[PDB]
Amino acid sequence: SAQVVKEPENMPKEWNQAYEPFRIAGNLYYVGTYDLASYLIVTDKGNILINTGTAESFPIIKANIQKLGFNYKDIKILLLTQAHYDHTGALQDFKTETAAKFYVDKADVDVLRTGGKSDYEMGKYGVTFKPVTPDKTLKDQDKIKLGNITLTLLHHPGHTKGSCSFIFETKDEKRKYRVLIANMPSVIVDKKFSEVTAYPNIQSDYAYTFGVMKKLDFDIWVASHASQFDLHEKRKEGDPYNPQLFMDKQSYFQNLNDLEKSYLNKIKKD
Ligand SMILES: [Cl-]
Ligand SMILES: [Cl-]
Ligand SMILES: [Cl-]
Ligand SMILES: [Cl-]
Ligand SMILES: [Cl-]
Ligand SMILES: [Cl-]
Ligand SMILES: [Zn+2]
Ligand SMILES: [Zn+2]
Repeated sequence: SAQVVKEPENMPKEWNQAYEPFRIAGNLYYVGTYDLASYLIVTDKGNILINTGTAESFPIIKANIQKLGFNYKDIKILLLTQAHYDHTGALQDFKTETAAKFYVDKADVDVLRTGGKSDYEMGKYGVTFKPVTPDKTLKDQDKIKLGNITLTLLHHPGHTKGSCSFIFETKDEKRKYRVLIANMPSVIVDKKFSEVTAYPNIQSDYAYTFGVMKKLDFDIWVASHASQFDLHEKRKEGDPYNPQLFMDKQSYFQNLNDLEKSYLNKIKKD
């Protein structure tokens, strides 16, 4: 007896498509699929994994972790940028196989415990991912620590009630890098924000998100989807360690402003 999990029919090819893992900057590695970004932070006292792709991304991420010479059984903490099946699908698979602790934005708790049923938009699909129970809940500016690595949760709602970004420093032999793992504030609802009675604070949430995201200071930026930070335009698989590819700060602000431009254009319809 188990509530049936079913991902939407007709998912994009690039989501389950394999991508060769690489070193982003310092102790940050990309272990995701072609489009579904999954981040690995390697520490002295264990590993952190941010985002997991769909259900079928589980063997891929596990294989990518091994390819870089790391052990997925050493993942001590699991983190999320948004509570959608395309970033949560392998979360339960990881939690059971590794006995890692799962920390999430307080606002996304119900979506995770119900495997998508409570999502203001994704709920229409029922259970899109294996439900998971967080070991801890996080609020804006909360610190996650493992070894010398310290991550700060930045509450960036709208895309999901508890979508968030992470900001941390990492270092290589050369320098230190203030890394931002962004959850770009896009709009998934086709109807007026006033109609979205499931998410009462949707409009105000995005409005805050645009404000706070324009005032961030970082050296390197990446996002939930590869296409958002133009990964495949910047590099081809096999390309050597090059953090400067992800130092295109002006592109983060241009994409952010394009998202605010369409956000405001949506709200004028009232
Ligand atoms: Cl069922
Ligand atoms: Cl129910
Ligand atoms: Cl809609
Ligand atoms: Cl409302
Ligand atoms: Cl707020
Ligand atoms: Cl791209
Ligand atoms: Zn999403
Ligand atoms: Zn997504």
